[PDB]
Amino acid sequence: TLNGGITDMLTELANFEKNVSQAIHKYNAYRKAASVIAKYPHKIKSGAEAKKLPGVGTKIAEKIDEFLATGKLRKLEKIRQDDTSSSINFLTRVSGIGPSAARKFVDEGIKTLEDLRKNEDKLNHHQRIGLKYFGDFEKRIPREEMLQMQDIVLNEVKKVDSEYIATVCGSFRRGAESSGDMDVLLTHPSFTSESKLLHQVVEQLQKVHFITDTLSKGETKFMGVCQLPSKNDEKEYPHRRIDIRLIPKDQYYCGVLYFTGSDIFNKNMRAHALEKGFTINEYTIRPLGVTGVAGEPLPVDSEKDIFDYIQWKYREPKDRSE
DNA sequence: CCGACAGCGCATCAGC
DNA sequence: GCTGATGCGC
DNA sequence: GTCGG
Ligand SMILES: Nc1nc(C[C@H]2C[C@H](O)[C@@H](COP(=O)(O)OP(=O)(O)OP(=O)(O)O)O2)c(NC=O)c(=O)[nH]1
Ligand SMILES: [Ca+2]
Ligand SMILES: [Ca+2]
Ligand code: NA
Ligand code: NA
Ligand code: NA
Ligand code: NA
Repeated sequence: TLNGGITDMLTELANFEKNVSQAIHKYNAYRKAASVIAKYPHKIKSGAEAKKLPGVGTKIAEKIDEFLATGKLRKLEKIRQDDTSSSINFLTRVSGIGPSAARKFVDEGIKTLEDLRKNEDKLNHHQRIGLKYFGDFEKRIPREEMLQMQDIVLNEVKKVDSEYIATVCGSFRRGAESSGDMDVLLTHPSFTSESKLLHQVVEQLQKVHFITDTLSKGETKFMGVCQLPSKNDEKEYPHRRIDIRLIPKDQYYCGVLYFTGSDIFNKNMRAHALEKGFTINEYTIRPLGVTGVAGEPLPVDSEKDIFDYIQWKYREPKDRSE
């Protein structure tokens, strides 16, 4: 919005650092900078102004000054005209092709979707599914479709065993008008820290032809593809990414809190937890002893139990953007 | 000045 | 056959 | 690239 030109530039530099440079911490630095700028309530007018924000340092302030004076960044222009950097960058858009495989393909003259399709033999199973659904995976999911997807998953899970608990987390649980994918957290009273559960559920979703493809799957984590059924004369829906994570029941609501997010919120809640003598991670909340030693995990029967320990007013998922 | 920067489940590969 | 390292997505 | 110890 106010600073969309700047945040595009920084996101473009981030993707380059990750995909071409293979410099994951510079990618994250650029993303962190773009996220604080996108949240700033003023149209930035200088590099110096931007450097006041956390995560923006000298180099990005100089890039902002150049962008503001000229409307472009020379570094980006050279990157965009570099065929190797652009080909590597494009290929990483396939799910399962990362910076390493992208660079490898491009070294041997494999640079286009068409090249991938003629070189299907050289792709692993995840990359093959990424290629198959290349356009669909980059489409967003309207909330009304997420709602329909929730009803299918929740119902079929219930048909396998009435005592499963399944929760759709991610941006959907925070009320987003659209989501990138579907995140399902699953548990069962029979699965604890100290004790086919996932397979049964996946198989059922396949039998009703909801789940169409499998990227990866083990005893606790399923990553795959699903699609809503359409009516006879309608256009078919896009295929969608869906993950299902089976979490032990004594860690479930810590799981739910973590996978709901958002990232900033989790961070701010973990910061506050320490301040009160507790430490939270994706699995547990533990009390901190006088010297700093983490104690045993506390009992957590609900998401609100976690806020109670750290004497926090319960935040509705709708309000967990920060 | 310089090391940290999140880290885990699953797939795949190198090595034994 | 197995283990441990690494790519990958998140 | 940015931060902080
Ligand atoms: N779905 C998912 N999320 C995470 C991270 C946690 C922490 C983050 O605050 C929360 C939301 O992350 P996610 O990438 O799922 O994005 P979301 O907020 O759902 O946006 P979108 O994916 O575009 O709908 O999930 C994972 N772990 C590490 O990133 C993971 O493996 N899968
Ligand atoms: Ca998500
Ligand atoms: Ca399609
Ligand atoms: Na700054
Ligand atoms: Na990719
Ligand atoms: Na996503
Ligand atoms: Na350095």
